[PDB]
Amino acid sequence: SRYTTEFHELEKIGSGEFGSVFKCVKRLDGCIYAIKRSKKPLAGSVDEQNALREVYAHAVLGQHSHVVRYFSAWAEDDHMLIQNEYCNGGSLADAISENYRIMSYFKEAELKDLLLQVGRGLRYIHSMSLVHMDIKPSNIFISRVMFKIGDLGHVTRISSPQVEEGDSRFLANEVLQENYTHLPKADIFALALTVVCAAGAEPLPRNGDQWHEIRQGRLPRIPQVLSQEFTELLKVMIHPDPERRPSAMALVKHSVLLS
Ligand SMILES: C=CCn1c(=O)c2cnc(Nc3ccc(N4CCN(C)CC4)cc3)nc2n1-c1cccc([C@H](C)O)n1
Ligand SMILES: [Cl-]
Repeated sequence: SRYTTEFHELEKIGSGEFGSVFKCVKRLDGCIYAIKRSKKPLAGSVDEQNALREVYAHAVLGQHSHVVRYFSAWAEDDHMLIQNEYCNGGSLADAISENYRIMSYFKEAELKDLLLQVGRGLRYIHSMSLVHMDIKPSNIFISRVMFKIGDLGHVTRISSPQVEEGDSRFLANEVLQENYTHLPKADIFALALTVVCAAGAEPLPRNGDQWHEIRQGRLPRIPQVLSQEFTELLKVMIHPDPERRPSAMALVKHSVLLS
């Protein structure tokens, strides 16, 4: 087995319908990697589509400091294995949970740094004519601080996109409406709600009234003291008109975030 041969398994760091992820050290180089191991999807299935979106995302993107680096992918014993960068900080989602417990927080300065850094990653993805389509805390990973976009299984072309809808909680209305003429702006919407989660918002709605209230352009209630100017920024990032939301490039060059 290549997996056993090339790597020694240290720790299971994730599990779910995606299978399992393991912290592994690669024998040859002594470095740490996160390796996803899953059953090879049934041919013709959503799972196979998602897996192909991921393979061909790596084929296009190469390497960037706000994107989780992809190293290799193979199949064996009817399983597939994906070897990625190990981000020693876990996901933003884990860090938010930890904050909700110890009890610490992301204040304004930290939130702005998160917006900029993930924004840089988006900027790069979009310039390669791709969109991520599943931005959320559990898909943002931390190295220690560097924030990096991972989990590329929903990535698709700005056109023609094969749209597998992301998490309903972070999903823009126009995507739900089968309008895919400005998909980059859906990544922007999701990022803003991602930053709102980091700022300590209650769990985001999956549907019903408050869900629609957000797509009407209204920020979920936050628990802390944010500037009117940072607020306005997040507000326009979920503007019902995706053309009014800033592009990634407009985002990374904004006075509020700069530095
Ligand atoms: C390879 C697949 C995707 N993936 C990365 O690319 C990737 C990069 N870095 C890391 N670092 C990392 C993550 C979690 C932890 N924990 C340590 C303590 N635990 C009890 C809690 C968690 C420590 C370090 N994890 C990553 N991936 C990963 C890990 C888990 C679950 C999922 C799902 C698919 O979203 N993905
Ligand atoms: Cl666009």
